[PDB]
Amino acid sequence: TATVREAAPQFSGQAVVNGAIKDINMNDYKGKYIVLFFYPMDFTFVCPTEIIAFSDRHADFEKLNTQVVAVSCDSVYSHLAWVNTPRKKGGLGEMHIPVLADKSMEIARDYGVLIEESGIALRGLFIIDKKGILRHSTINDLPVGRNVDEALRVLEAFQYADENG
Amino acid sequence: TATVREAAPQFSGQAVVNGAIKDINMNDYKGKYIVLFFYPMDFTFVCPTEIIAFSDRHADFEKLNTQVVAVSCDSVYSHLAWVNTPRKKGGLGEMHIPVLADKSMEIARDYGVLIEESGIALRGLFIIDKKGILRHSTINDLPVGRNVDEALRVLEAFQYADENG
Amino acid sequence: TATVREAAPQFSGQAVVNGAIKDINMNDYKGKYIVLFFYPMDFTFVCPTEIIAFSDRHADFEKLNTQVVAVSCDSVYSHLAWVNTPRKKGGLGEMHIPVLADKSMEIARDYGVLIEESGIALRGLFIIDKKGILRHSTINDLPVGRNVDEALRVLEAFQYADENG
Amino acid sequence: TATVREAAPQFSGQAVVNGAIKDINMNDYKGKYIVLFFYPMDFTFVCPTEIIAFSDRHADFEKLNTQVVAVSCDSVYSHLAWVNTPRKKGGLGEMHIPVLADKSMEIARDYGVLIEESGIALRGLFIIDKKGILRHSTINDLPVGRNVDEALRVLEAFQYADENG
Amino acid sequence: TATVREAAPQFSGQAVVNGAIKDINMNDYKGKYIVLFFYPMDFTFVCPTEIIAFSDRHADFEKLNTQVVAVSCDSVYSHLAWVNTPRKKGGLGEMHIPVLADKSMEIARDYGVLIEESGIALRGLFIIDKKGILRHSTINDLPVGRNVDEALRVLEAFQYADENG
Amino acid sequence: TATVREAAPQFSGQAVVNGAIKDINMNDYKGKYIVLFFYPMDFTFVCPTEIIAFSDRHADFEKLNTQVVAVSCDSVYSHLAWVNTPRKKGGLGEMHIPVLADKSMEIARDYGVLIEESGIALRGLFIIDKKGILRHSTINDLPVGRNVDEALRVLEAFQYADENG
Amino acid sequence: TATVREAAPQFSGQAVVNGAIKDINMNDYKGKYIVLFFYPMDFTFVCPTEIIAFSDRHADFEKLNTQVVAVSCDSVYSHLAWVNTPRKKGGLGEMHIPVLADKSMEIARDYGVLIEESGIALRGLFIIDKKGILRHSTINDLPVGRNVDEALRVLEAFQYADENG
Amino acid sequence: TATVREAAPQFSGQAVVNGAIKDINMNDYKGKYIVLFFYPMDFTFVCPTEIIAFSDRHADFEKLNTQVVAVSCDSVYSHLAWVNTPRKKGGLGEMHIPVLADKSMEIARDYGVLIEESGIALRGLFIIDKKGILRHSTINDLPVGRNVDEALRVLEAFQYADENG
Amino acid sequence: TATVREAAPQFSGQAVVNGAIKDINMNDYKGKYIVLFFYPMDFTFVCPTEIIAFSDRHADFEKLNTQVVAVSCDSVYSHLAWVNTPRKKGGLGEMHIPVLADKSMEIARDYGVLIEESGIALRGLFIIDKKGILRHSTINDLPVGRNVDEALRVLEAFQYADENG
Amino acid sequence: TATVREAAPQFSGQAVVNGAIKDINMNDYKGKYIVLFFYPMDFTFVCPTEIIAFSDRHADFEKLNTQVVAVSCDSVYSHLAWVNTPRKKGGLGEMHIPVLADKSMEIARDYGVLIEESGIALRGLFIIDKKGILRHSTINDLPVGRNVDEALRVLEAFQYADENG
Repeated sequence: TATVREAAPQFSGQAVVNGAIKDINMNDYKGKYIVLFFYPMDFTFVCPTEIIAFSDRHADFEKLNTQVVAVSCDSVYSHLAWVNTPRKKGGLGEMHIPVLADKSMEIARDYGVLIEESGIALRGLFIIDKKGILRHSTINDLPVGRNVDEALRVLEAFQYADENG
Repeated sequence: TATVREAAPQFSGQAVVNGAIKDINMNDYKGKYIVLFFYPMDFTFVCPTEIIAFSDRHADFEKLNTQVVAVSCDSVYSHLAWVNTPRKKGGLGEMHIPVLADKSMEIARDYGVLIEESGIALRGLFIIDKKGILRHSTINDLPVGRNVDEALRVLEAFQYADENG
Repeated sequence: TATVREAAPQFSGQAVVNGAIKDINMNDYKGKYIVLFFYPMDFTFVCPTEIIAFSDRHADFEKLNTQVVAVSCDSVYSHLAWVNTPRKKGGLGEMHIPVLADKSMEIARDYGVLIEESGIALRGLFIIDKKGILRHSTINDLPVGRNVDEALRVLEAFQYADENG
Repeated sequence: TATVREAAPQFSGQAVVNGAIKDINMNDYKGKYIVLFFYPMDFTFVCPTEIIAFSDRHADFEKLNTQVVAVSCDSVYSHLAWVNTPRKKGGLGEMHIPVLADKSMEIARDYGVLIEESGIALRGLFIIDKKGILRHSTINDLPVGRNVDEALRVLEAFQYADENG
Repeated sequence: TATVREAAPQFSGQAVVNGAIKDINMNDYKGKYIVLFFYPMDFTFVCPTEIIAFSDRHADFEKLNTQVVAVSCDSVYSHLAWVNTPRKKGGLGEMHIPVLADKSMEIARDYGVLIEESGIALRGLFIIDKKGILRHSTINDLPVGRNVDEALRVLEAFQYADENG
Repeated sequence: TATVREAAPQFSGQAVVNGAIKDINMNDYKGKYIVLFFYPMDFTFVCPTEIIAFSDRHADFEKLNTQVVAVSCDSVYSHLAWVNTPRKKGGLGEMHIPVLADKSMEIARDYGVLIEESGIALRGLFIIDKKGILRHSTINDLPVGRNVDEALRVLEAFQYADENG
Repeated sequence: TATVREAAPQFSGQAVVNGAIKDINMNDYKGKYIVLFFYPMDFTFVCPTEIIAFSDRHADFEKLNTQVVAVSCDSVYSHLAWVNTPRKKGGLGEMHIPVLADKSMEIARDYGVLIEESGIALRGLFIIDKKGILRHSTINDLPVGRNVDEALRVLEAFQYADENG
Repeated sequence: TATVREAAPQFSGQAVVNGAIKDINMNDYKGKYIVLFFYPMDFTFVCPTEIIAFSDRHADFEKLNTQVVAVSCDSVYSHLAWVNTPRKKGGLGEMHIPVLADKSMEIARDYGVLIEESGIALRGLFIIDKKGILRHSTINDLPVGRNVDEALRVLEAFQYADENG
Repeated sequence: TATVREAAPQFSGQAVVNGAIKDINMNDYKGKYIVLFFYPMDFTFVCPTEIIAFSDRHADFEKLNTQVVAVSCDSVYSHLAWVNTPRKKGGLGEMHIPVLADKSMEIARDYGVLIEESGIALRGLFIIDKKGILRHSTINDLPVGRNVDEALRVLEAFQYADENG
Repeated sequence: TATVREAAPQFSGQAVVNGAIKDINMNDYKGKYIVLFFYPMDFTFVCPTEIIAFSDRHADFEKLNTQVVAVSCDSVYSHLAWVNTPRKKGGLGEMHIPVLADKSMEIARDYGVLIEESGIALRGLFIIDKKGILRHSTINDLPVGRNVDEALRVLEAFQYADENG
């Protein structure tokens, strides 16, 4: 699937950036670290705390030369639907990262986070080096959400270590 | 996959009946004809004409001892989301049939309507005999929607022919 | 066999057009939609209602830039025999579409309508795009016959959607 | 397929005896020699000389304790159709042998006379011993028809040799 | 083995023509119909009625542009031995056709008449077209011998049909 | 290897607890969450910051009903050697967790963190549920070390979610 | 095939003893050494020197508790034919050993003397122990015939060595 | 292995000619018949009667343009040892043929005389034509030794038949 | 083959003990260490220094509860021959260990010392524990012979370590 | 693995020479005999007697044109750690040979001394010829250590025999 010290698998699909469908490849973010951020499904009963917590902290990822690509196995019309759902109605509201649609579940399968029996992704966070290789693989089972200071600490750290050692 | 004169493959999953998730098996509708009605994806830019046209005409399927199970490869939270979307906002509104969630795309694969490259279903309509065997297989490519008088004519006809000959 | 969104399989054989054998390939109707119309066998005890209902309505298919190719797994001598059988004797009479003979059952096998145990075709209707790809697949089990207004509605619709969207 | 000195393969299907469909198995003629007589297809432009020449000489096969089962790869409705076609119109007329319908082409395949490319049978004549084993295999290519005095000579001969030696 | 409508397999071996060994290939008789005539073995207790009946009627095969090649699975020394055996001592006497020795049983295996358990040939008669393809396949089990008027009727018939139709 | 939502693979080997070799199985910690903590190799030139940071914070893992099992692919004599190396000499000093020796590299292979070319483990942290299934999989490439507040946050969280939801 | 120090393969077939067909198995000569004596074919142009030289010296094999079974790949009717051919006409005349017919060439194949391309046997002589195992294997290519004093010397010798050592 | 009518397998190894090791290939004796003479092993308790009987009669093989190559599966030091053992001490004494050492048992395996369970050769005598093909294969089981007048008779005979016929 | 820490393969064959053939199995020396001592071949031009150096020092192996089994791939008649060769003639003379004959080269193959191309053994020394497992594997290429004080040192050492540790 | 008379497998890895990591290939010592000296693991409770006994006697290996490469399956940081451990604390102290780190256990696997279940090497000593082929293979099970006078005797001996014979 997606070994850490090997090359990250390619992702490509219709994302939602700034309220519209953009059909984004991984190669659009060449020269950047990638933070590939799988959340399980759209429109959930729980409040989308971690993806709003990444979209609000998107400046901290623009400063570290990286792009957070939030992936789900849902179709891009549902992504565009709950980005356009107001945040007080359980929706996202303002969303400032590519909400990538892995409707064929090829990206979630290649990153080992696909729950094949239920067709959704594990709560996953993958930090791809700007050489294209994976470097970090935080995979949570469906309850526990990811944290943004954890991703920023590891992200940077990879930045400082790729600079010096 | 799903040959006509052979037995229909089983479907089982979390549907949306009357505004909530019901976790419906095919065996819930034993003794009925099944009209398994694949629409491609949720929240589309086109108005959902054919599924509203089946949900409004659900009495014509209750009279012919059959159940229309509208399937999509989307998750049940998106189904519950756009059933609960008001109909003037491009949504469904009142939905009076099981909106079955084939999120693992196992039902759409078994019925040969799965578009594996894009993870959605072909516009499909399958009439399963109440012996469990398939009898009718109307599969459209993604533009052309199904009609309800066509399904009622074929449905009945199968009813009259299973009665007499 | 014959997937919808894929390319339609080629058909080629001795048909009956206007009372004689013509040895017709699919490529004779390039640039047209094809309505490949499987009826099960010749000389049946039931009256041939659906094939007479397509042959009488052949102008409605000439207007929509399509050709209805009625196929059976019977040999072309039986096709020529019951086209030449008068219509009051249970026969066809005037027949204004290619009555294609799939005696080797290669066309009915490639279109998934061959009942291999009995050597006949399912009641099938397939609408091939004039790019050669299939678009529509109406397969009935042997009782219920096809309707012509259904085929005209779907046919057109494919016409309007291939024009605009 | 059907070796001579081995056991003849079983045949079973809907025949036409005395103007109706009878659904005849090989086991109906246990204790008799079988003369399994493949003619290629129904309603041919040539006059059906050999099958009328066997049906008129059916008493010579009733006297030698054998049954001539005329087989074609056509369906039983075409068989019933051209038995009921008057003999001056190129048809059979009176037909006094089982006109067996091998529409699935399983009998013609098991007897090695199936022309798989065209779906018809070779002009074949097979004399099965009343032990069920084959004894004689006259296979003609499609021009040259079988003769009845040849079949009677070989038939008998098998009769005299199975009696004495 | 030797299908009718396909090409006949090649035969080549030491025959006995006019009292001596000639080492005859099939290609020696190019441009002729071949009547390949398997008799089971030499020096049998029964009188060799059918091979004397072909050798005496060899003019009727020279007139129809064909060559009767009598084959057995015996060696050419036994063939030369019982051609040279006088006819009143159970032998052949005058023999006016190639008595081909299939001692390796390669010709009888390729023509499907080899009885592999006993190493002899079935009583077989095969009419090869002068295009080299088989056209006729009369195979008898070991009791019943072939007739010469049957072979002449079928032979001719193939001649008239290859001329006209 | 070690999928998250599946069962964690078993680990068993000679660890170093409190300055001696204990030969510890996974089943010794049944009824606890496991925090399986791969560090790459012993005696490294970098200061062992993360394993001292887990051993000093071992009370925070004893309070959350879990056991941190620090694994390396080094032998237990090297583990006992650099636990017994004083901390000012680049060593561990006080070590309050099982320093498990995966010298056969079977535990690191089963947890997907084995770098097979160099025989060491990726910087990995795996949180096994006390049902024995994996729940969390933090894998770093060799530069970036793990953090203890991250493991405590995720650990707990799994604790609160396994309690309630 | 037939290794020496292993068990001899079984032979069984229609032989010619004293002027008639006897259908002889190997088990008829249990408790005897067997001298299985392949000569190539019947009715040869060369005088049958070695088989007459064994049949005239048959008393020397009856005295050493052995049976010479002369085998050829010819049929038993040819064997009976040239045993009954007078010796001045190139034939055998008096023949005092089983002239075994290996017409299916199963005995010559099992004894490795079958020339598969020409269907005859190598000039072979095999001495089977009365335990059933082979002990001696003299195989000549087709020119050079076997000698009887050689077979008697080896035969005996096997007799004296099986007695003492 | 070593079929008679096929080509003899090559032999090559360290022989003993005239009291020393010579490393002899089969190609050293091109243009000669070869008499490849396997004896089982060296230094046996029985007196080496047959190999002394060939070495003393070596002039009778030099006159017939052949070379007797005595082979054993023993090493060339044992061959040189019991050629140099005096003949009254159970040894060979004067040895006038190549005593070939098949210590790897490749020559005895290729000539089918290797007893694989005990690593020795069967008492074998093989006459290779000077075209390189085998012609004669006398294989004895371990008791009965070969005779020299038998080998000379067969040898010659092959000589006279290769001259004339 | 023969791994050290695994079980030693069984050896069994005709040895030479005290001037005669004894047919010795490995199980004859159960409860002893085995020193399996491969020397390459018999009667070599070099003086047999190492095997005489083991046979003269056999008391030092009787004292350490072990048995030195000198193996070669030569037959037991050559072993008996050069044990009976006087020592001033390049022979062994007094030989006080089992000179085991691995003529089938099954023992040398199982102990990995067989040189398969030349059929001899590598100069090998294997110390089997009296549990039957191998413990020591000294394999030399053909020049350099084994030493007896080396084998005694390692042997003992295994003795002291199997006693204590 | 590593056969004696075949070519030695290549070794390459980070060694410890004179207190630092050198990343040494086998090709660094081309033109020398190699003494590849596997000891099982680092920091053992037993005193490292054999590796100190080789490092102190390194002049005796520099004089015989050979290099002793002490290998273990431990990582090079542990090797550098216990070379730098003082010898009175159970460590090595002065170490005058390449302490090669086979952390991936590829060298110990290729030399057949890897104990795969425990990930350590057997006590092994391998003398590679300066042609690169192996010549000597002393493998001990884990108790019994190697001796230096044994290695020097065999080493030389290989030296004298590669000079003369």
